[PDB]
Amino acid sequence: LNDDATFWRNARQHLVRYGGTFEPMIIERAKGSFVYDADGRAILDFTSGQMSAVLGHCHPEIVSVIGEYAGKLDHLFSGMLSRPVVDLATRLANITPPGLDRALLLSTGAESNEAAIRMAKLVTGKYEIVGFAQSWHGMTGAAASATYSAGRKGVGPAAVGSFAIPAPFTYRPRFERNGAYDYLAELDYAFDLIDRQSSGNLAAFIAEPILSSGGIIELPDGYMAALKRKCEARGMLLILDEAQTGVGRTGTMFACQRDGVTPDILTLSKTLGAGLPLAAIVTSAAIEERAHELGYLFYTTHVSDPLPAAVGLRVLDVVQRDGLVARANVMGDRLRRGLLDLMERFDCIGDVRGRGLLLGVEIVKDRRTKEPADGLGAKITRECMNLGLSMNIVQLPGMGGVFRIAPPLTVSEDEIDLGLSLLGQAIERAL
Amino acid sequence: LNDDATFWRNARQHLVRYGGTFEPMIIERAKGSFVYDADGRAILDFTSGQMSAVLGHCHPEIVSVIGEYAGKLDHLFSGMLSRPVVDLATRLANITPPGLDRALLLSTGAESNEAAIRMAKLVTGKYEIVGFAQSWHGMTGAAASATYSAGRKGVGPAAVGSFAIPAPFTYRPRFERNGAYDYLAELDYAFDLIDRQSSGNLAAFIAEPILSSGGIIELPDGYMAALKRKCEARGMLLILDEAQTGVGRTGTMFACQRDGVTPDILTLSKTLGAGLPLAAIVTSAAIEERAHELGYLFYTTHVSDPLPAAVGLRVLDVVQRDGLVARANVMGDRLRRGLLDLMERFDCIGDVRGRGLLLGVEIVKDRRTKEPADGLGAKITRECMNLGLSMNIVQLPGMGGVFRIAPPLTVSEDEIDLGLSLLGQAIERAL
Amino acid sequence: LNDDATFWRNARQHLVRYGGTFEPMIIERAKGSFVYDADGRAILDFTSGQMSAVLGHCHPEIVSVIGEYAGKLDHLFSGMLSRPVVDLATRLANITPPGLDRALLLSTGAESNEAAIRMAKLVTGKYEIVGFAQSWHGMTGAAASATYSAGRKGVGPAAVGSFAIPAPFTYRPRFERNGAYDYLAELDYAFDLIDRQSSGNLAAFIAEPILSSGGIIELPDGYMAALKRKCEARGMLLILDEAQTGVGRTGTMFACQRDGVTPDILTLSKTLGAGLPLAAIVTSAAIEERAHELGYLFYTTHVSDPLPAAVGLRVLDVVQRDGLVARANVMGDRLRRGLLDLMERFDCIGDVRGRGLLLGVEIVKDRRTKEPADGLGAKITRECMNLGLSMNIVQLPGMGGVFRIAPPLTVSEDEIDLGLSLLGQAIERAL
Amino acid sequence: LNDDATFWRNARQHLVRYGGTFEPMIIERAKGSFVYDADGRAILDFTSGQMSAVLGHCHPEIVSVIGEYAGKLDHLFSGMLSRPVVDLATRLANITPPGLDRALLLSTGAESNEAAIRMAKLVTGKYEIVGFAQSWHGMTGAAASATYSAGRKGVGPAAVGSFAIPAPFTYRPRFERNGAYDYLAELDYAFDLIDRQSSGNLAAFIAEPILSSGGIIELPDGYMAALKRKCEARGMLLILDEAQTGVGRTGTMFACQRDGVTPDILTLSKTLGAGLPLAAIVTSAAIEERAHELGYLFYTTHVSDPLPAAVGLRVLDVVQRDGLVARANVMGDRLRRGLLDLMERFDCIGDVRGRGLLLGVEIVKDRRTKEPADGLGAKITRECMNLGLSMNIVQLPGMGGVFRIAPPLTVSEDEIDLGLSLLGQAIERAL
Ligand SMILES: Cc1ncc(COP(=O)(O)O)c(CN[C@@H]2CONC2=O)c1O
Ligand SMILES: Cc1ncc(COP(=O)(O)O)c(CN[C@@H]2CONC2=O)c1O
Ligand SMILES: Cc1ncc(COP(=O)(O)O)c(CN[C@@H]2CONC2=O)c1O
Ligand SMILES: Cc1ncc(COP(=O)(O)O)c(CN[C@@H]2CONC2=O)c1O
Ligand SMILES: [K+]
Ligand SMILES: [K+]
Ligand SMILES: [K+]
Ligand SMILES: [K+]
Ligand code: NA
Ligand code: NA
Ligand code: NA
Ligand code: NA
Repeated sequence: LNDDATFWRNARQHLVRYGGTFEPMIIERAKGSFVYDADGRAILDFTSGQMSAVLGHCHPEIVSVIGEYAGKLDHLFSGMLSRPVVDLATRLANITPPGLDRALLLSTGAESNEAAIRMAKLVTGKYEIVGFAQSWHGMTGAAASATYSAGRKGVGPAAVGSFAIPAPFTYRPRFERNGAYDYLAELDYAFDLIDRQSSGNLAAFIAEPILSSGGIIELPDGYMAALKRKCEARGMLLILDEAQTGVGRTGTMFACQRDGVTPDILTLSKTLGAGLPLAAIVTSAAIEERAHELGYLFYTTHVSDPLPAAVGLRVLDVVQRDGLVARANVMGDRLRRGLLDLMERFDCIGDVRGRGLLLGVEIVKDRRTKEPADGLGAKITRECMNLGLSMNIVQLPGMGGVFRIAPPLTVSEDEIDLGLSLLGQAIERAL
Repeated sequence: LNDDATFWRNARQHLVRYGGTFEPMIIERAKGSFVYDADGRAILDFTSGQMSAVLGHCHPEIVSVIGEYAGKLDHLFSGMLSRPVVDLATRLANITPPGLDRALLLSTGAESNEAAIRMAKLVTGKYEIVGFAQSWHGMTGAAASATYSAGRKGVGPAAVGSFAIPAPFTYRPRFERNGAYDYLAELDYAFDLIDRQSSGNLAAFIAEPILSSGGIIELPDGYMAALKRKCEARGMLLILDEAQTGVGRTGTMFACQRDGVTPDILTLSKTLGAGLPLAAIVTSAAIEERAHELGYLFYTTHVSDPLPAAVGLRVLDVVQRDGLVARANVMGDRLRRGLLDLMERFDCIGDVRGRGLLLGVEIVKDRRTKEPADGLGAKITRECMNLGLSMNIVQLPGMGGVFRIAPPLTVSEDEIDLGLSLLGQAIERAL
Repeated sequence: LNDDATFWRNARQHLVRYGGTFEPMIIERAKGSFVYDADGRAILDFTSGQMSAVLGHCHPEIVSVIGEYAGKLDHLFSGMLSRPVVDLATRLANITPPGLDRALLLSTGAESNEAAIRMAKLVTGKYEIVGFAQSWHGMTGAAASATYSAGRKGVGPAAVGSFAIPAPFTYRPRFERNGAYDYLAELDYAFDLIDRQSSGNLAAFIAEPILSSGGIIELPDGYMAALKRKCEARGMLLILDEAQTGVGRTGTMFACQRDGVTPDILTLSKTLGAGLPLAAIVTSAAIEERAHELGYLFYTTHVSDPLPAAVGLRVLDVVQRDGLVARANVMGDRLRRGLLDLMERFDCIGDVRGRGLLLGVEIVKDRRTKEPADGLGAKITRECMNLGLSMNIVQLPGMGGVFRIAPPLTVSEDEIDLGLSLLGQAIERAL
Repeated sequence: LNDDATFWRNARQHLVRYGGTFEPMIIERAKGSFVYDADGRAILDFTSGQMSAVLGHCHPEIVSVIGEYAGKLDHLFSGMLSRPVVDLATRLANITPPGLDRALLLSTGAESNEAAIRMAKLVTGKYEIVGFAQSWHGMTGAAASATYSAGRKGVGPAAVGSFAIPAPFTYRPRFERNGAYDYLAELDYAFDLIDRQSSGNLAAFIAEPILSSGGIIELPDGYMAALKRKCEARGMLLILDEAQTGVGRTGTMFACQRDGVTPDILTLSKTLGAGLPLAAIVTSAAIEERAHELGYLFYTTHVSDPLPAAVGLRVLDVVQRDGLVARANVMGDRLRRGLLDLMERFDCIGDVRGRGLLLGVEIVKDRRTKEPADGLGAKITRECMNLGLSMNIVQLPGMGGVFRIAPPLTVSEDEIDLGLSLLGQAIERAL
């Protein structure tokens, strides 16, 4: 049982609490789209862990390369190159759009964003960073300074030159023009304010293509192209954080491919490592050269370490070989339709949005007031668990509670259906 | 050969340069105290990679737990606990001094420092951080802001409330009292200045027990106890960064044990993961409770991930079981004596310092002027390599060039001797 | 003549240039609503100098108290009180609304704002300051940090915690709700963004009731009451900068009286000293007491100096006795109507706004496009001068050029007419 | 009497407290070296008010020009030049050393420092400012950020890039070299630390030649020349704040003349206006030209106002004509010798320092421990007052209490003697 009192005692005595509450179970094993508790109960992992296990848990191919490298080439002095690093860097150049040529292989999402923001600052000689008021880029310094969805209070001033603009949110619009939600006009208005505040040191804009922690907010048609122009005009770089969207989850290899807008710096992390700590930034040859002339530095312990790099390469291979990007569209379609059916059945479902296998379900009291459904979101999440389905709700100011759904790209039709099943039961049990 | 032109071509075209130069070889395999190039030449790893491979490369026991977990419990939603996490946290509490009870398991050294600085700020309601002018804590925001040995120029303002004090450096003293280098008086003097600058928001002092990047600078007798008192008097926390010193390298499990001064927050990383990305912060139950009441947040993708945690546990086990801490003293003694013999043979060796298996050799032009030996340091390093020994020299302002020597705790007497051999040959070949 | 080459030579060799260009004349004397050049030509002062000479130049009553005090009580140690200081402080308490009790007598507008912002910060324990994107509060540190109409570039980062929100501008609206410019909804929207950026340290909002440098922008009906509520809800103080509006210019003693919204801190300067350097902050007894308990400090050389204080008292007396506040309405009406007649005559006049004797005329190319009239504004200003009328145009981004009209409260009907005359002639001569 | 209860009642009800306590008397008139209370008691002003009345109170010549201008040319639009402004600017160029050519005429000391720091920042493209840990430059933003003797707590973060170094203090030395207080070596040591902290944006060093608020600390022989070299080497400007030292008080027109080291920017204030608000910055033609090309802005209400400028000119005239600079030396000698005699009489006098008519007397418990005499300083100050002598003691950390003595340059031999008399009586009455 999940009740080993030695276990729970040690947890209470020796663990630092870092956000949320701990699930009241002991996870013993994981395989595919499932995690198993101490009683052997299988829990369908609809969030791919912390939205990373793109190939599900313990993917045989992944298990193999990890073995293969643990015993042959593990960690090295950061000045020493090896094959997996060069291969992964090369691969990354080949599959990202034209204009992205050179990669830096790191360990975590925050780190990747830090490395990108530092390069932007160096190459521009400037320091001001603009992000979305509902963003999430990480817990470390610069990354947290550009993170507005949470964590800004009680921990001292943020980095100097931090600005946020509102993110385009079609579900709950706030900027109208001619009895119309004009999100491009909103963008124009936001920028005018920045311009007036800036000290003349705008360095970069950092953005997620789909705000995940912010509540599955997809940047609408033509927004990105518009943003990139605002940047170009100001001599700013555009940094695209594809930690959650990259590596086939939205139905394209990279979300940026959908819009055809290529960023100056692209960052990747969660999905790329598929559960293991591996991250990266990819930039153009011109930007890298200048950063280099300027003495760019981002020297860490695990930068260019062979093992993680070998893992990343394998992940790319399987995704490509097994056409998991296409699969994301097919299963996403199936999942999306199911969600829409639930919304037909239940008034508490106010919206279903997202793309491919990155979907969001917004819980509301009134599908007209779109009044946020406080508490409902949480019992639902609770019943899901009992029902055997791991869900994750994000709750932000002035919005309804949002379920972030992101199953493995290797998820099955049957699994999708089970999840749909369990979710329906949880909602009716919760009302 | 190391000359695969496809390889070097891809490296040049697709890699972001991040500090230094790339070694002109292709590392294909690694085992024990050695790395092997493409021609199969064995290079003795006197830096344990990037000072992390405590058990050398590809340690069978490590290879096994990694296999064991890759296929059984890999990565999880951050709210889900598992056995390796609770076991590692518990172990960490049991082997660190009394006053360190609760752990947070992360991925990198910088992250660990960020998590610690954020907790300090939260719990004190303050934001100013003091470090050593020769420190190195990481590349991300807060960590870099507290890093003064390098990286402060051309990348915008540092975090608000950043201060540094000089580190006690016996080899090249600068503060005398009564014809005596009074490093405690220096400490007093440094603090008075801080006090005068502070806005009344001193939150913490962050320090390495032995400044590694700063040039193997060991805090002298009674310094630490003195520092901790300066902190206590100011209501500041003392954060000890044991990324390089922790886990038996100095001859004690933790450097802080030698002085008997226990920090409020202890951070670990490199050695703990033994090449893999795993890091941690350990704090007292009182500090954790308050951070918790205050809503502390440090939620990342890989926090509490089972695989790395399982690796960390194994590393602790082997170190303990094979008495590798004691071994550090025995081999360190042997290595130290060899270095002293070289210094007898060569005038260019100005100092040999450090502890256990974290040693430093300062290259000088004149062992009286102690004039820094520019360039000499670099040919030596160069010949070492040709000779088949991987060394690392750090060069800081107003100091001679320093070789940072840190072989695996599992290093052999024969290996130590080979290294001593190769080093002697490299010096005579270089003069 | 205005051409003394010794004069112009010395000006060029020994004067620091600090903004704008120097008028090509030598002002020798001033009296009433006029300044006189070296040829004796009289220039009608429609800006009361730098918008300060409320009683016109060289007001006999002012000339007398200045004599009276220069020879009897001039400057003192800042711990020494005297009658004019206590009398002026008392008077200020008696004529400002209930809730404003205690005054601090300083020298300049910027200083007054600094003293107010410092008190706000002290009493709240916070540091973030919000202002209008088109504001003007001064050239010194905090004041400049809260100044967004100009001066933010090329001089380093601004104060930490600086935010701006757009000012309500009816002439050129940008926020619509239901085909309507909803400036209260804009206010709500602005604040939501602040809230998301804030580190949880909102200390105060600083505002001008009528943005003078920003282009004579009057806060519309119900705005202020709304702003004060946003502040109250956030535990922020509202600081009202009445440097240009205070002391009867808008037709009320204080602009804040019109709206019936009383600020936590009121600052005054230009008009209060009537050309001489005198400024002040007035706050409630509760705020002063706490600032005091908290050790508030604002100790300068001329704080509480008797001479300026005696001047300020006299100015208040004459304004009251000669009913100059009412006069401001009567002459303002006359001036406003004249301006409206010109706008009938000339398409280039796009708007006439303001209150009492603080009026603005916005020059436009097309009274529909409301396209800004670049250059036109400047010849007009130029011809005015030749015609013998001193005007001042402020030109801000995305707005037409604006003439800031503010004659002395003692201005005559005839003078108003002359100005109207000269202005009409200048416009036709300039097109 | 000084007891008008209406007066004291109004003071209590309507005055903001801003530091210290109010003297329990009502000052009614002032003339020469004396101030008179309500009972007509004459108080000898040994601090020239707030160290400004260089020509004593109500100087007939000053009274006259003030009359002369109040009635003829008072205040003007800031773009309008007049004779007093050009004359004063020209005069300032002629009497300051070669290299100081162009002046900016403002109102207060803080403002003058702000204008100088802003110019330094503009012209260097940098933002970091270094000052002395015991400095005093003003209460506004930048000025306060560079002020370390007091006021840094409880009012939010300081300006970004603020650093302090210890000031050379011969009375209580803390940096020895070869059993010697080597203040140049201290300077070297201080700078090394700065260099290590700097983000590579050192803009200027701001300093008082004699730290007045800091406790009458004179920069020792060769210090300044040394400082200026540290600046030059770093591409930093040296800003000299001569608010208390300028205009003949130290026995030279400007303190900087004594050392023969000319600053890049010189600021003046208190003494220049002789009780009235007038201040200035003087810089070289090269610096002004570049600031100008760069768009320097410092546009205030009273910049270039004729009245104050006319006052400043008169003050310069009298000082020169009546050889008040020489007088400062003669009377200073007399005052200094008297102080030394007291120190012979009383063990509580630990030091007498300063220059010309800017002298300091440090009160100590033990003339060996040099233990600070807490409380003694205050009764002495108290008895002085009763005795009829206005003194001012500054009390800083780790120092004895200091009397800042600065009588009018027009002080008489008899007055000096009276002061010496009263001071002796106060000390014996206080022990
Ligand atoms: C003492 C210390 N703390 C923290 C860190 C940061 O660790 P990460 O780089 O994994 O975040 C380092 C890095 N060590 C440097 C980094 O590279 N080589 C070194 O000697 C370090 O030496
Ligand atoms: C878009 C995005 N970027 C960067 C990061 C930072 O990654 P690390 O935590 O590995 O540094 C996150 C984290 N994801 C959050 C973190 O936890 N859950 C999330 O949804 C993220 O969502
Ligand atoms: C050296 C110096 N510089 C600048 C200033 C600022 O002048 P303002 O106060 O006029 O802006 C002061 C103030 N002198 C302090 C202030 O009060 N008493 C003193 O001894 C000063 O001593
Ligand atoms: C609203 C307001 N507040 C404060 C100030 C600062 O006053 P000082 O310049 O005296 O410090 C100004 C300056 N007025 C500007 C400054 O010059 N012309 C103007 O219209 C102002 O308009
Ligand atoms: K590495
Ligand atoms: K996790
Ligand atoms: K005063
Ligand atoms: K003026
Ligand atoms: Na590409
Ligand atoms: Na412990
Ligand atoms: Na009142
Ligand atoms: Na000169």
